[PDB]
Amino acid sequence: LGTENLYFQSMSDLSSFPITKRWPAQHSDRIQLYSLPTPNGVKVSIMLEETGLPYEPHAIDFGKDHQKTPEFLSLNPNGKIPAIIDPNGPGDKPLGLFESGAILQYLAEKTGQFLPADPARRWQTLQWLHFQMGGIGPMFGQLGFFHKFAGREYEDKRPLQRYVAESKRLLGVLEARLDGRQWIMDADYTIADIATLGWVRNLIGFYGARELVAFDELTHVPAWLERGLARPAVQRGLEIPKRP
Amino acid sequence: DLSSFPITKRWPAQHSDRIQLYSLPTPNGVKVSIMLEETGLPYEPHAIDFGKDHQKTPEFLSLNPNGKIPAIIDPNGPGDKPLGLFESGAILQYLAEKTGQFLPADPARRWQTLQWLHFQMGGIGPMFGQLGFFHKFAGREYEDKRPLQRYVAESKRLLGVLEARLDGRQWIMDADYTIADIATLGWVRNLIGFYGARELVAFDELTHVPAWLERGLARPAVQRGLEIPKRP
Ligand SMILES: N[C@@H](CCC(=O)N[C@@H](CS)C(=O)NCC(=O)O)C(=O)O
Ligand SMILES: N[C@@H](CCC(=O)N[C@@H](CS)C(=O)NCC(=O)O)C(=O)O
Repeated sequence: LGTENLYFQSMSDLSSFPITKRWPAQHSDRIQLYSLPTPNGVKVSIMLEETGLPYEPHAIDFGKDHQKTPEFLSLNPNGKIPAIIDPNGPGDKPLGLFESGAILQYLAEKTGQFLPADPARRWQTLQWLHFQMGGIGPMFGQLGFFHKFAGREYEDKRPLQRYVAESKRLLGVLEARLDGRQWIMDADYTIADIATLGWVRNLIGFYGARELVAFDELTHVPAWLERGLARPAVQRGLEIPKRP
Repeated sequence: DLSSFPITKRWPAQHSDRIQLYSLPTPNGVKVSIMLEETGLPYEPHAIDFGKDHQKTPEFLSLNPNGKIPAIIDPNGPGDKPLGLFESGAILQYLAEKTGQFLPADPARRWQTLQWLHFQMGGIGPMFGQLGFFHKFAGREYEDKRPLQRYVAESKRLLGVLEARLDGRQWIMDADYTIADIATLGWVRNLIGFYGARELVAFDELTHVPAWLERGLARPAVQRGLEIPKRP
């Protein structure tokens, strides 16, 4: 039975995941994070920092098309960051996950942190998560393409006007929700805030759209953003992994 | 005791002991109607007339302040109290929990199913919808087609991810039909039907996504849910 015990150990380390051939794990007993500090990547590094889970971060170099490599694609077939491998997954077996949304939900369940205990407020929290994932992320990103990236050279500005109006409309929904609340779920800081902070920060910072979306006419979203940014875990998460 | 929910002032419940669905048979609305049909849960659907801006009334906004469909109220929510929910994704997860169905048994496979859910919610829906805007709706009038070309390319790329995933699988999660399939089928149907983009995205060059769609559309609950509620 020496062979059989080696077999059971093999299913608990990470050599069965082909991504590790390109980004080797130094700490096979820690969550492997494959990411960049983009608005989507930082959701997960922030969550990991807020939970105190040990992890090992790996920058994925998009300049070299490393997200298009067979090794990266074996974990996320969509070719995007973030992705993780949790060696201590359900049933003490390693689990790979892509999609920031699935990962945030996974880490909140794993740790019993950043999701209300109350069943109704838990469901409510997931609506706001889904709101960021289907609305905020994709729409702010389209604004970015037409304002900051290659879409900015297109002469017809109606696309740009469309994503500016939708980004402002989304911010207005946040603004009514944060009127009289500390966090999206009131006194509880949750994966809904962790999903959303980076995108708002990015919109008014890197994207250079602060005036474009009339951000400084808002009251409640700016104060909420300031609250999130004062959290040490947010400050840490925002710069992990270092850019390659 | 739904009286506390102001939406019922504009869309009264004839059956306050049943889930109230506020929706339209759009690619996002059909996710929830299909789920409800697949589960067999009693519910009472209400068409929300966008032609009359009804989704921007105080009554609708009290349930979804984002002013979109679908939305539900379950009178027999957690703690035998009513729960309002918006977002098709959150509703699918809630209904899967309510019924113990359309998620895999295995916890690892459950989290994997939620990946494909989120890939749909963050990728398929928003991108296919932008293609809709520039090919089917008002954006079709813009002479310069670079925006359209962008969303055609992204939608094809998304279909390419599904095509590789479905290669040798019956459903997205292998032998398990789940909320991942329920979330995605309507968007793919709509893309090649109502949006008129079947040739634009080179759909008939694919093998696995077309086969998967046919298997989904052969299900009676999908056929029922695709047309509920009836358009106002
Ligand atoms: N939807 C995914 C990631 C989506 C996404 O677009 N991520 C970006 C960075 S913010 C990326 O990987 N971009 C690379 C590419 O599009 O090739 C999530 O929320 O986890
Ligand atoms: N992320 C949402 C999106 C819902 C959505 O965009 N719904 C459309 C129908 S496909 C709508 O209600 N539009 C209303 C409006 O644009 O005001 C979900 O999946 O539920």
